[PDB]
Amino acid sequence: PQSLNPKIIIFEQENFQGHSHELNGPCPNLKETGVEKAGSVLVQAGPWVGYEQANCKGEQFVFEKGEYPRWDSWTSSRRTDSLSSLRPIKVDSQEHKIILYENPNFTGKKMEIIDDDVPSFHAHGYQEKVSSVRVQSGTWVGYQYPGYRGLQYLLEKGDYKDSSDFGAPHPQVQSVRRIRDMQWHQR
Amino acid sequence: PQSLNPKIIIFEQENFQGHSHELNGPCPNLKETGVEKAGSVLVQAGPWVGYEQANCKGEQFVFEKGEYPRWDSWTSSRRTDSLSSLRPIKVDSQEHKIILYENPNFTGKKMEIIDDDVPSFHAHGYQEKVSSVRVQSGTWVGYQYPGYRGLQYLLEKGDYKDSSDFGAPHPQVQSVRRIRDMQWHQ
Amino acid sequence: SLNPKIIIFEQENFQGHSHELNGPCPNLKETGVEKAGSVLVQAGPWVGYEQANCKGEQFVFEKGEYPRWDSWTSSRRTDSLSSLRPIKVDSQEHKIILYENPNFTGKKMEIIDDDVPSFHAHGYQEKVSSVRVQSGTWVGYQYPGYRGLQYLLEKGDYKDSSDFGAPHPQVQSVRRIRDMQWHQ
Amino acid sequence: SLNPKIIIFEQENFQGHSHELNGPCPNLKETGVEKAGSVLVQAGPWVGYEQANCKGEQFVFEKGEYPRWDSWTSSRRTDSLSSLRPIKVDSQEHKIILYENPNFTGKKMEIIDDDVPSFHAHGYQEKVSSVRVQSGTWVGYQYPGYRGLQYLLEKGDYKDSSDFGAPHPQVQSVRRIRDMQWHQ
Repeated sequence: PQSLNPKIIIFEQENFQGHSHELNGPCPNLKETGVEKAGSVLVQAGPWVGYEQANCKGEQFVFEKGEYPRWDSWTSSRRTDSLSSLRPIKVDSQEHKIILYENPNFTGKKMEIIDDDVPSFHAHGYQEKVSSVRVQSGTWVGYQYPGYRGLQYLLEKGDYKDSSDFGAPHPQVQSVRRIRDMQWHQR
Repeated sequence: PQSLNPKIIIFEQENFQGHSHELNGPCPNLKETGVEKAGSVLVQAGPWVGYEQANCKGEQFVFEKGEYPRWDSWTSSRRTDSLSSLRPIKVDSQEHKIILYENPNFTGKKMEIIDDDVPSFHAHGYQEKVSSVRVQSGTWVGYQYPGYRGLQYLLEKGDYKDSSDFGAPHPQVQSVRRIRDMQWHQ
Repeated sequence: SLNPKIIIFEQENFQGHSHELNGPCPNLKETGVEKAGSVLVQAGPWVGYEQANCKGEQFVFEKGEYPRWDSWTSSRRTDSLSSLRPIKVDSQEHKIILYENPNFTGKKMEIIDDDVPSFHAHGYQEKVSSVRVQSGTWVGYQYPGYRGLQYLLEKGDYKDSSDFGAPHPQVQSVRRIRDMQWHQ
Repeated sequence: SLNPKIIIFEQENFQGHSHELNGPCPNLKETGVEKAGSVLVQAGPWVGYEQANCKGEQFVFEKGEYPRWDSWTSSRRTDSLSSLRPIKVDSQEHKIILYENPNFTGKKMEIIDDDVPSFHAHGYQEKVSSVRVQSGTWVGYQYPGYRGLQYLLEKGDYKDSSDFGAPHPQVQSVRRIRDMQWHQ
């Protein structure tokens, strides 16, 4: 699997100086938990939203992975230099993803494809066989040879534990394209 | 017009001659149709996937809107010219959509945004105040000024029937950008 | 109007005496607006600088309203706006235009950047008798989903479907060749 | 300069005496392979033709394995492959390259067409000392989320952070300017 946690470090002074407080979840008053004023901020896993006042109140500031070495780096209109609450953001991402694997059962070298078509696997990382596919979203056709030639393999949302599962007489797939358009409305 | 059902016609002979059969839903046997051997195919609403053997098993051919005048046109790797079952493909495609409204409670002029950041609402014609916002999907950041300058309003899925709802002192939003990435999991 | 247009005001919220520029201004003292209070951009984008002759802190203005000096300085190192100019944006496409009748007559399809697996799905069910590739490298195919005969279509003009190697004038799909692993 | 290379083999599945090609060959008779059974492309793409001197049915080969005659021709009334040439592809894409050290040296970052709100999120936590803008109009920013000092980056070279107006060599986000409203 993967369970990476949100990870923001708020320092006491500007330029990553003084006492560091690592936070991994929502914090409705940062004064109460130790750090009373936050001088810099380092996001290692976000994004995060800061707010002006405790209890997710007032001016919002959005933190993404990177260094925020002063107060003014996160806040234009400076009602305050302060930062009272924080919470991780939890994004909605409807990006069409397919992930193709070297070995059966979702093992070995992989290639993730997001939204785009791929007329040549060799022109990416991948010169290996393709033995399993996870379609996390979208509708794809895989093909044996590059530029969408040879046998067609329709890949729709689901797991494909072995190459036979998606119709392959052997585990060879060198190009993929996404099916984007339907000419009729569904339920 | 605009179709409410897939539309594929299969012909007995090549170049769209002979007895046609119009399918508008799955067919696990194409012998039933009286078009036992399809010689051509015309997709009017698709896409469709045909199969080599009945009940959707064997070699696959994805047919998209257009003319397929001969058996060869759809099976490059000509192990067979058989075509024994056809079914519509149920195409999964999600978007990320936000809609921002001139006047409170989801009324007045409205600007839809899909997937893309928008650094100038003025450049999308929209010069009006933004009083209410409906976020369908995706995670957005509205700004007061163009080029993602000024006060930030995080706009997540659901409804904001006034501008005070998304933390605005006045109903002014002039740029919006999607947040695409996360580095953490539930 | 084919005109870059930025109006600076002397005061905030678009009050006081306006000076409307329609081209570069390397010193804003030779306007009637010593320091700019607010800015409005009707055609852009523009870039301002903190000191004269496009020197110092840079601020990029896009079409819209900037009702205060701090609405455009992320850094308040300065409020000063001492030079402006329009930004001529470099924006390139790949364009191919296919045509129903020979010699670039009849109903036409303009493709830009994107592959097009079904010509019928775009509203074009006509024959393709001539092609004019303006930029990019494309492959047209007889049938949808890049099926059938291939015709490499490169920059330049194809007055008859025989000039791109078609036996009859049928194309129902195009893709762009995007990547090259060699260089000269 | 990387160099175009395709290998044609005398039999299927990359068996038999192989031949490397590195430029236009108008007749594979002067190939000790008088017919090819398979084809591997390492640097492409290549367009091949049914007859000598680049005539008849066209076939576009991209990087990868083509283990039989039928892997590259859809409608066969010929299995022959009698001429090859590289394709010079025209990719008018918007590209910017940001380097760790001055004069275009150290760990680098290429951005094509798309904006980048967080450099850290692309695994670039290094300083940015020099910048090469091949095509497009870009604004670089000190902080993530198009915040801090703005640096307008247009077509050309920046051998040092000082050149694009940076007091210190920190860039943590880029966006591309796409739209203009003047001289169309």
